[PDB]
Amino acid sequence: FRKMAFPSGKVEGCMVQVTCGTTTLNGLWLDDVVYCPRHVICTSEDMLNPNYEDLLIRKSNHNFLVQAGNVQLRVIGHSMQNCVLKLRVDTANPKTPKYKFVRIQPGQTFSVLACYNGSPSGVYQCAMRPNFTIKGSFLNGSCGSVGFNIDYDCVSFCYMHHMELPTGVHAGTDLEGNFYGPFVDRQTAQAAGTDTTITVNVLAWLYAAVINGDRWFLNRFTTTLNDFNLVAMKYNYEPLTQDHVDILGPLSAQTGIAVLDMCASLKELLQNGMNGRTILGSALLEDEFTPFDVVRQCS
Amino acid sequence: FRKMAFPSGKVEGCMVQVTCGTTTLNGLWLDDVVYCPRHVICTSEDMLNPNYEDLLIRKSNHNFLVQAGNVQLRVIGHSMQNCVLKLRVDTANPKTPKYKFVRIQPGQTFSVLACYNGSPSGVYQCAMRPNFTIKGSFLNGSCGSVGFNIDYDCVSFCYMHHMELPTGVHAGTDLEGNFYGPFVDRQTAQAAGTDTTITVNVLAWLYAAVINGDRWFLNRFTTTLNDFNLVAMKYNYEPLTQDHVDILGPLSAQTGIAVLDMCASLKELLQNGMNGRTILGSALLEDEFTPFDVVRQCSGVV
Ligand SMILES: CC(C)(C)[C@H](NC(=O)C(F)(F)F)C(=O)N1C[C@H]2[C@@H]([C@H]1C(=O)N[C@H](C=N)C[C@@H]1CCNC1=O)C2(C)C
Ligand SMILES: CC(C)(C)[C@H](NC(=O)C(F)(F)F)C(=O)N1C[C@H]2[C@@H]([C@H]1C(=O)N[C@H](C=N)C[C@@H]1CCNC1=O)C2(C)C
Repeated sequence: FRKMAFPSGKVEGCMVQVTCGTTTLNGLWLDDVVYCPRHVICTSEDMLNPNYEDLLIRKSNHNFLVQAGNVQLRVIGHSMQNCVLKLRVDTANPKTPKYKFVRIQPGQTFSVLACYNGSPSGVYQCAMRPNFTIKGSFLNGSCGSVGFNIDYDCVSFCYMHHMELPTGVHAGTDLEGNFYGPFVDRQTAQAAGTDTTITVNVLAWLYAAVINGDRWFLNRFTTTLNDFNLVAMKYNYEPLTQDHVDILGPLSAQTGIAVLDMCASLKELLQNGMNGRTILGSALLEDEFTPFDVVRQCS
Repeated sequence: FRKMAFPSGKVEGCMVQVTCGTTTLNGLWLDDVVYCPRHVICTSEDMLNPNYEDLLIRKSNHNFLVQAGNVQLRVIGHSMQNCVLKLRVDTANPKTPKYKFVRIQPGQTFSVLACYNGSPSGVYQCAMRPNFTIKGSFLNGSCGSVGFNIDYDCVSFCYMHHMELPTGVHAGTDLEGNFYGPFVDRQTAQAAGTDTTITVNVLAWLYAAVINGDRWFLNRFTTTLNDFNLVAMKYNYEPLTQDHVDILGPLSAQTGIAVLDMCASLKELLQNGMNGRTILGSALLEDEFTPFDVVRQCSGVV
């Protein structure tokens, strides 16, 4: 049972390089617009305390160098939408897929295509954490890499990468330029809210463990939804709603384990610990598989 | 530190579907040849005990339905090479990347593009285990999905998927049709052998830890390679080869920790355990990152 990303090719054909001065990062080229993080306009010194509207008014179209592979795209217009810059170019991208911009909910997952200098580097799956950070793998020059999901050849872009917090987690925006979380695109010490664990995802993953034949954590105890939620809150787990119970329906029907029965197992896991044992090869309870991710891989 | 697959676009453009009878699986379309598992020619009853040479004699070019999407590619020739079928088609794939076929060693990792009906579905990173299985995610119809690495726009194909063993792990061939491990493409009682831990990759993981400042496990001991190999096997760890010592060269140089010093550090971990501390925030020693994977992730390769 593996974390599985979507095939990245439809996104690869959209990645370009954007340079302003000596600051270079990635952009997303859809039709005749390139989307990229607005801090491309900052000198490394500007990033310490930027006034973006002031910085942007001092730029012309010619200050932006957009490279698609070896070919330069002429910038014929620019505007800022929140923390994203939209560069109108003189060429429409022939590989533009059917796409949508979506803002995802905490606990949902997406694939990241990490890129450097407009060139794709690697692909992996992330979840939007409850504190609105992601546990990614990004280095210098990765900004403008995007997160996405793919549904019947439609790419739903949900994340553009902007920054790494001192704890090593990552923060970014939707494609309208609005940050996930209480962060700002300024080079200054920033911390996230205390994180919490995505309960419905842990349950989905326990169902995956049972499907794959691992049942040592199961029990005969029972719990009500409210009593489970009291324990979840005590252990910094997110509340489980009735909608989550409904969403876990198919996995519950497939394994014959009632949702509240799996909740009772999780409650004892939180209260007893894992006694050094593992589940699906993991020494910790995994919360980055949604119920959808689990069904898509088991079914 | 996380499992990063290669971008899959160059491989997606090569995936087709191959049907013989009612059996559909995936094929790899490079230039004017489609490569696929030979059991596409079997009926469900055939797979229980197939004679591939005679079953292939009873097939002709016009028995093979090869489709890119729903577009049929006319088959103009067929041959069998080990457990792969090679179907010559009348159209050269314009999306063919620069490519090589390679046979990998246990411990080496690769990206898998899981496909169904010729349509790519997902991508993930896999390590070839010492017992010649991969811990993959493959459902019905996944056969012919491929594994690959990339280096500077050259795709090295190393795996084609054929089967699932009862423990849930997966087995297949190189692109010349030779199985990894003792497996055969027959629906017969087969089982994965006992597995071992990939020592060279654990060591790479230890170097990755050191690079990030997590180095409590660096001890004052060293060892010889032969002494280490003999002890590691008592802990179900693979012995190191000379090639393993050399592939750890770059990480040894970057950290200044000699390979045999790191072997001595790992030996102490095996002999005394962790003692309730973690490495890279884990109580388990990870063995599915190669030394190249560590450098690839810590650098910005393409
Ligand atoms: C870690 C760094 C301290 C230097 C800083 N972080 C914080 O200032 C914080 F603490 F507020 F997060 C930070 O990320 N940036 C500083 C400057 C941009 C951003 C930045 O360099 N983005 C990179 C885009 N190519 C991706 C980074 C590089 C390392 N890994 C990544 O993911 C902006 C906020 C404008
Ligand atoms: C698990 C199955 C019992 C049915 C059987 N296994 C064993 O007979 C073993 F136990 F010996 F391995 C087995 O896999 N096959 C039987 C028959 C081919 C192969 C097969 O169906 N391949 C599928 C290709 N599309 C991929 C499979 C589907 C499930 N998950 C996968 O990956 C061949 C060996 C010729």
